[PDB]
Amino acid sequence: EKSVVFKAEGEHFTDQKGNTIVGSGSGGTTKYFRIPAMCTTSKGTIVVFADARHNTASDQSFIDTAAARSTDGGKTWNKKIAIYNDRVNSKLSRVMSPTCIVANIQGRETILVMVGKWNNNDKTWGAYRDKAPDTDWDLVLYKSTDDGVTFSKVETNIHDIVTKNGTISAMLGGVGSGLQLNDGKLVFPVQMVRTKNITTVLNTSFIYSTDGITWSLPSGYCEGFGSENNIIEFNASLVNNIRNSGLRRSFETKDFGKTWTEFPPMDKKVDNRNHGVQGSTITIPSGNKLVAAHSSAQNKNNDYTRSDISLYAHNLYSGEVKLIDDFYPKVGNASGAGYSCLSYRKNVDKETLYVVYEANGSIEFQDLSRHLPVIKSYN
Repeated sequence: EKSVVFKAEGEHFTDQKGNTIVGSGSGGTTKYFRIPAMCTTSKGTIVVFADARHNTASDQSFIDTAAARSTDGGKTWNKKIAIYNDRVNSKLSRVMSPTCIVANIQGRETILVMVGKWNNNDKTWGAYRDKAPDTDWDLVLYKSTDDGVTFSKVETNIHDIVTKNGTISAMLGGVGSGLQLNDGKLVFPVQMVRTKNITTVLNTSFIYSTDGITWSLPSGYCEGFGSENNIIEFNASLVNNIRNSGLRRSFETKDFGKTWTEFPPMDKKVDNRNHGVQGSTITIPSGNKLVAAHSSAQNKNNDYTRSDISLYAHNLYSGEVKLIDDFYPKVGNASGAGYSCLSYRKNVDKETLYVVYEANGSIEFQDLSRHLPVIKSYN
């Protein structure tokens, strides 16, 4: 059913040399975890990434990307650091905010994980709009081809395509999971901070690739809102589902990212109340139809506590929405709360629906597979 993936003030990681990472949690533990991202492989293996915010919950702090791996259905976890920050700034060096994909890349089952990287910036990324792109920023990609046991950097052209665009100060994945399309294409939802001269500070889009090495940006942009977002594939559309204060937003592109229009079955269907929150949106088959499963916070206190992280089903045909399970029916820690990531898989005849989420500085896991008949029937 819950397991603890990463325990606030309860984990000890080691660095590249094998020396302990002394955090600010009791006993020198990692203080806080945020921003979970998960996938399930063809082997049934569960891999969960999260920020290991060793000293504090702040975004502007010393952060590595942790990875937890479970081969027993989420009962127990082997943990390590998958991506280390550059160790320039003991206060501020960070790799953060993962987005992951499990994919068959030219036959090879691969886990991709993409994180933003900063070193000396002491402010949030929206503060740095003078350069194309910001010199402190990068966006790095790591892969595993051994079922999540080891990760290695992927050399990409992502920094170059941002520079060539000329109107982007920084870019980040949409947070949680990206996707592999029916044709094989790899797609990461993205968020971007535009250069100062652009009237809109934030936009949403995606990057795409065939091999995981060479990526492309489409020519268009979607409106940013609170910019964290996921994409689903539905007929010859890509459909996003975007954080926004109040009602979540959803747009579709029928021309592979040149133009976006509102997608009625999801647009303004879930309310996250003041400030908004990241949410996870995926598809689940039901016969030759699809249902969208979505997780985000009800936010009953209308603030940064982001209470009641809940699973919804969206009927992609009728536009009906319903609450499936309030799986974290608790007031969150306003230092950083509310985020989640879903993962659905059918391996042979075994269908699984898993979630990970933020829980008072820890990351928890639940097996939500018992809900699948209810979700699938929502067509």
